[PDB]
Amino acid sequence: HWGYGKHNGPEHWHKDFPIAKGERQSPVDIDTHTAKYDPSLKPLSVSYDQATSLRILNNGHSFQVTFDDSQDKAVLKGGPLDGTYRLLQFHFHWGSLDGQGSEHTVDKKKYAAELHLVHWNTKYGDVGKAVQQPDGLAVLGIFLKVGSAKPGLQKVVDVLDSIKTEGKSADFTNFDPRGLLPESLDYWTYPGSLTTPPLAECVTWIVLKEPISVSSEQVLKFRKLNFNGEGEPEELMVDNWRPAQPLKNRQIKASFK
Ligand SMILES: [N]S(=O)(=O)[C][C][C]C123[B@@]45[B@@]67[C@@]89[B@]1%10B81%11B698B746B814B562B%10%1143
Ligand SMILES: [Zn+2]
Repeated sequence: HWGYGKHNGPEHWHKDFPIAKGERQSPVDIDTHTAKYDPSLKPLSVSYDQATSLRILNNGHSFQVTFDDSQDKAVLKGGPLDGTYRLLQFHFHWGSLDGQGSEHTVDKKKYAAELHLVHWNTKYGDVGKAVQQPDGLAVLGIFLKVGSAKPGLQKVVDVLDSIKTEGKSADFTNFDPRGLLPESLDYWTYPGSLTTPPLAECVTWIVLKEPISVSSEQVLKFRKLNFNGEGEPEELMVDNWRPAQPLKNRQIKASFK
């Protein structure tokens, strides 16, 4: 079973998932001087006013908040996308210390954490079909730096003690993901992959330029989670990030000058 440790981490994943060495893997370093401004890119449309959160879950690799994706209630459109993408879940990647934790990097800078909002293309009907398509998913990535608290994150932080170990879940209704977004929707975009197994090459990545700030207390609570199940030796859930992968033949485009 894959993980983030010495014997089962990112350098091992290609054995079970050979696409790990593919042509469009994620994350990548975003070299800001090389990314090209594309004036043909549209503003991103984020429509989360009718979002219906369901549950919060420790899945042994991260924690996730899951949404009702059975109707067009929380959707991503525009930007680099053709068509409509339904929000399924969000989750985070973070470090053992504030100088690492993000998956994407910016001019080799690592942020303390990275938020991923995962959406799937309604033209494929369900997420399982969407991951088999090159335009199946759109993941909105948001960097976290440590400073001032993010008020809209606190409701998440306060329930993490109830999902400490792998397999635990709780009710998590009425959570508004608009409270996790920065002011600007300026972004970089490129064609890539899931950053966890199965590493499928099905993602249009949209990475926001502006980070959100979270407090040291908020990120400390992330770091109290466990990779292990209850009853097994305690292993802190920290450093659950894949490093930057080769860009190969891809262009990163910027929505802004
Ligand atoms: N880190 S990341 O690339 O956002 C990880 C994706 C986590 C998931 B969970 B299940 C598999 B991969 B696809 B489905 B659903 B859909 B979502 B995406
Ligand atoms: Zn992720």
